[PDB]
Amino acid sequence: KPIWEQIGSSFIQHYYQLFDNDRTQLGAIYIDASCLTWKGQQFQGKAAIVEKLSSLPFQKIQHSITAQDHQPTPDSCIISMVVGQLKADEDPIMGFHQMFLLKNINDAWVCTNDMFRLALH
Amino acid sequence: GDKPIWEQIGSSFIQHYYQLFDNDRTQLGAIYIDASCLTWKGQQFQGKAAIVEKLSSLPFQKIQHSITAQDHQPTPDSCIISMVVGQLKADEDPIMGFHQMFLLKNINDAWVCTNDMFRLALHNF
Repeated sequence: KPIWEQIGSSFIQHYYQLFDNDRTQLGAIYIDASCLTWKGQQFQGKAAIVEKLSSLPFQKIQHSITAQDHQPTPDSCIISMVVGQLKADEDPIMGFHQMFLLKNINDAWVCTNDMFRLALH
Repeated sequence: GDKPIWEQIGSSFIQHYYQLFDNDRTQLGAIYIDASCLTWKGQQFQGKAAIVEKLSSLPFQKIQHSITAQDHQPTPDSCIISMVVGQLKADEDPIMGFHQMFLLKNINDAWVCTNDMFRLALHNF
């Protein structure tokens, strides 16, 4: 696999492992100026992003990725796009779409931009 | 002052791209540059000439997109990143869900698309 698929695939394995197990620890993949759009509502900066994701109303969540597409940009970033399915607690399975913009800051890949949408029935 | 500039540019880019896509997709070469990158259902196409040939060769005669949702953000290096969720109707095929992402960059006083990723939502049978 090309270098950008290796980085992107590891990033999304780290993100969803953290999301499904301890989502108060999700601050480690974001920077202070990160931006999150969650179902059309924009959450700006690390502190707002971590607060929003830690406060979601489910106890147990599990994601499964159906397809994951990765690309390098001209200015050294990686774009990762995921389609999947998730299950929160006892609610029915829902499809989702998520997109990540990754940037190498201080020798590590972090997420600067994050967009999430549920698929609608 | 109301709508941020990246929402303004993103939204009008989206509208222009899908107008061009649904009416004559051989005119789609104006929004890409030579360093542009397209991933169309998991297959990566590098460069303007290879992107335009792939999009001109799709086997549909009539295509219509309809946007359900469009989300736009500024990136740290001054680019605009957009995420689109919608539905498409090609010919007499069943309506399919899609997702698309566009990364825009201002080159020569014009917003061009450097990175484009498309994927169809499959029906779970």
